[PDB]
Amino acid sequence: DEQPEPRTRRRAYLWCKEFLPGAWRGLREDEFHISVIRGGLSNMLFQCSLPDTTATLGDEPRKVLLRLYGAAEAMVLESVMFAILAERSLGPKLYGIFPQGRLEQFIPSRRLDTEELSLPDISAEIAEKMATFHGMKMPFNKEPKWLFGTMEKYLKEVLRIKFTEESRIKKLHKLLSYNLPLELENLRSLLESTPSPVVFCHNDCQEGNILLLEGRENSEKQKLMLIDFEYSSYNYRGFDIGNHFCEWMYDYSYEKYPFFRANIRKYPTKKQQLHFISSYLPAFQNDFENLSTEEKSIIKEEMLLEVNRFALASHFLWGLWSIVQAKISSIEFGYMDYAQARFDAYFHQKRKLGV
Amino acid sequence: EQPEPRTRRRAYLWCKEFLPGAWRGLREDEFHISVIRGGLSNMLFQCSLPDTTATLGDEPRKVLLRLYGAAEAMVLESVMFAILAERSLGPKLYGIFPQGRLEQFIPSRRLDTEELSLPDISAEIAEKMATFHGMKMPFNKEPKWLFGTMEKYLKEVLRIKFTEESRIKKLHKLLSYNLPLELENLRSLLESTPSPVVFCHNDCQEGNILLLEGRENSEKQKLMLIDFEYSSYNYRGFDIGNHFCEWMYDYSYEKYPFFRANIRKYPTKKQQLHFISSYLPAFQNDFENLSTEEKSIIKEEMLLEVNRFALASHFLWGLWSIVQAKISSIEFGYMDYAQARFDAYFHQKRKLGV
Ligand SMILES: COc1cc2c(NC3CCN(C(C)C)CC3)nc(C3CCCCC3)nc2cc1OCCCN1CCCC1
Ligand SMILES: COc1cc2c(NC3CCN(C(C)C)CC3)nc(C3CCCCC3)nc2cc1OCCCN1CCCC1
Ligand SMILES: [Cl-]
Ligand SMILES: [Cl-]
Ligand SMILES: [Cl-]
Ligand SMILES: [Mg+2]
Ligand SMILES: [Mg+2]
Repeated sequence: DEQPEPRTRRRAYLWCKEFLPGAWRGLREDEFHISVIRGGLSNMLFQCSLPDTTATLGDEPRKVLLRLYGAAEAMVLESVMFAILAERSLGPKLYGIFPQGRLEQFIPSRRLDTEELSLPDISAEIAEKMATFHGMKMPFNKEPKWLFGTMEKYLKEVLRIKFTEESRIKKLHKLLSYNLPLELENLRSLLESTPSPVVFCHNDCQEGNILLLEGRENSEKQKLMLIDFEYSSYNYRGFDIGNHFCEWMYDYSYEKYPFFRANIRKYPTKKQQLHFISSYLPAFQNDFENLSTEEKSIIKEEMLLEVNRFALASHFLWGLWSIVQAKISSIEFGYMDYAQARFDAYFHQKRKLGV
Repeated sequence: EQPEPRTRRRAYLWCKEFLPGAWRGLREDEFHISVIRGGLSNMLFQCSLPDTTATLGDEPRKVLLRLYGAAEAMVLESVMFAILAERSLGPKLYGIFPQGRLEQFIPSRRLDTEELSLPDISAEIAEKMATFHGMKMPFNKEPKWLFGTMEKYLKEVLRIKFTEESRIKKLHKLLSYNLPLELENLRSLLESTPSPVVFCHNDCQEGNILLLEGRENSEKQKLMLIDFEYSSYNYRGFDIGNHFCEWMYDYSYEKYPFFRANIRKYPTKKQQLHFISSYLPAFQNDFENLSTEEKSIIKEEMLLEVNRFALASHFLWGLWSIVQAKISSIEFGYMDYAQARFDAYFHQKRKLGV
């Protein structure tokens, strides 16, 4: 986490030398500056750079980002998608693609923290960016089968899990006592009666996937970038917004077990919600502000009902996801606790909605 | 003309789910499909709306379905195809799935071999190739493809045994040239021949060049290059040299051996200069403002570059054809083709005095 091991220092040297143009092409192995940004057995991020002494021959970058995958059809789609967003200037540039990983533009930035999501200027721009993402045409299946198809898939895995550790057994037993198969069908009824346009959705728009771009912090409307499009698909718009509202409540930076904080009281208020969708709607159809005040009020009221219902699917889906991570993950986290938190929020909001 | 019923139904669902507008509510009984290209790999179909169905927005009325049929190649080609589309250099990409893809249907036909020498065609092939060559692509910029591939095919060639009389007497003549030595002399000649490394098509021939329907009367901007299976960072001289060699080869002949070869059809110096006089301003910013002397010098050197790299075209595709002779799936005179390429290789050596 300041240097990498002996192999994936040299592999990254070759990659950078072979895939990057200009001064990268004639670089000796002992000039190569690499330093870890994130580790793991999956999705390792490194920074790779020229020495500061070396000058550039053309418009090649000084530093890049190396992304290793780390043990077919999933990787074609996200690669094509990444390449497309890169060409449309809606993502970081793609400098190299190979079986083990890819070379990307390094964006000087940090991630938002959870508590920044509520800042009015942050929220307004997230809404604008999300509305732009939602207008994109992508070469993927336009049927909104992702939401229930993913929930069904995770539920099938959840019902096959057997734990051996007593504490995980007891926690799983409590989640199963809810009758998740039946609860999924109640959510199906609710959501099939809630109209929500099908759009190209990020599906994971939270603070860890939003960049605050270095030296733009005084821009009111143009300091952020959305990244990490792994779960993206054509989906109900209500889910991308509702999932985002859910993410106000969750902080994944907590340093002790269970490695997250959950706070129901941080969900956005009607006022905060209205502020977000007041920025989202004119960004998605730019004639919106010319509708009658009454016609706009009706649209906003409908959309509050829409997004707060689809937010229940955020809890259900990521709760099921977390139980699966508990069995199969070797990243360290309170997966079972996070699942319980998502299902606690599910039942609390359901009851508040009267649905 | 009409595909198998299972293909009809798979195509219908791909179209219905990947394409917007009137496609989303089309019934199976309204769906039109026909075969454009059979085979075992890269089957092509045209899929269309009924003539009496109106579009609802900007969706196409007709698309092309490509089925792969029979790893790190699929992502590369898919990424490249998407990128060309985003840059308005290729057909749009409307759908990608594991079995294939949906693309913009471009009314067009492929050129014939004889059309390569039409001056307006030749000039535009050069401009398009220059444009290809200036593209940044996220692929390996190390020029290993050419000799990498020649070495790989030579090996397979050396350890191949044939049954019949005809194939063994043909393989005997080819091996009698001492191909491992020729490779190393070719390698030496090309290492002494400066040629920039650029993103190359590697197969720029008449069958990979579309003439766009309705644009026949335009001098310029009536072609499109397609089919980048062999594309890679490579020496520029190879892309041009290979294209010049393809003036000599017609792959549309219907009797065995299923090609014609004509050494006299290689472009004359004048034809070659016409080509590179269109290429150079499309590749190099202010080429036209250079002195007459500097332009002449750049062109003379480039003719030497490309005519030396043409040797590698003959060599590489000669080897390729022998290999295809053993592991063939397809009906063609591969060994005859291979002999035509080595004959041209030796002719071009003489011409060059090397
Ligand atoms: C389970 O999900 C996350 C786990 C995360 C996580 N885990 C850490 C890893 C190190 N580990 C150490 C004690 C060994 C502590 C546990 N760390 C971080 C960073 C680490 C750097 C400092 C800031 C925060 N972000 C995370 C984001 C996560 O999800 C984001 C949204 C997920 N959506 C909803 C569900 C799936 C899609
Ligand atoms: C000589 O090389 C090719 C010959 C080909 C060929 N020949 C057909 C076989 C069927 N046969 C019929 C009597 C049955 C008539 C002769 N057919 C096809 C398909 C078959 C499906 C329908 C037509 C289209 N593709 C070919 C691709 C070829 O090139 C290999 C690809 C790249 N190479 C690299 C160097 C240049 C091109
Ligand atoms: Cl366990
Ligand atoms: Cl049930
Ligand atoms: Cl476009
Ligand atoms: Mg959050
Ligand atoms: Mg030809």
